[PDB]
Amino acid sequence: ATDYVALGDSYSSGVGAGSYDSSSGSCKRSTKSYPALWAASHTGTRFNFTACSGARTGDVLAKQLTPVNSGTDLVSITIGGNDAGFADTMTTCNLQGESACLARIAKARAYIQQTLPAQLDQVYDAIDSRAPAAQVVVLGYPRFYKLGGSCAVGLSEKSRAAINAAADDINAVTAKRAADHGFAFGDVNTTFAGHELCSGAPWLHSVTLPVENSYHPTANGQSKGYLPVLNSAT
Repeated sequence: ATDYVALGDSYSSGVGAGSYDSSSGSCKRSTKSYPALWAASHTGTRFNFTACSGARTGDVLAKQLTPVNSGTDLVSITIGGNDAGFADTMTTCNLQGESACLARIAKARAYIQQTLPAQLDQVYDAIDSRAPAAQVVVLGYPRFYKLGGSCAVGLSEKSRAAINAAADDINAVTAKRAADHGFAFGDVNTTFAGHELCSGAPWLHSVTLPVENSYHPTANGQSKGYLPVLNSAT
């Protein structure tokens, strides 16, 4: 292949997919994450994996862009969820009930729609400058829930739908920002459809243990949800 930098948050590092690289520390970079799977299946990949659990756009700027340079051939990224406080939102939703959940989501969605686009530009501008020849793939987040059926979970239908809408919002904002820098956008709903929570075939962890894994892709989610989307953009 060649010089692949994989940036982003826990959906890119692979929190929830297991088999973590011990040196990544709290970044929780999984060898079963889509970037690690990509590198392991493309011969000769110089794989710079800087994605990190908990990362915001600011963390990408401060800690992750170091190996991004004129030599970079491929950049992947998921980022923006933590900026919008998704982890915090999910936690609140599963503890404080529907009203608090809906309020927290609304606040997150306001962030996504209003505040996030410029922060994405911050990151994408950096990629523009440092790695002008790199093919850049921005991957979205999956809608977390399949709606319409009975589902054995604590979040109400309303809460599920609201969280889905947040995903829809962030994916819309991100696809347009990505395209605005000439980056590819990888919509992971193309693969996660039929594999949301409540789908009967989840490729996401529900609210689970260890706590950090909740709402993140399973190993199957990384290998067949995220990775095929990266591969589709090559």
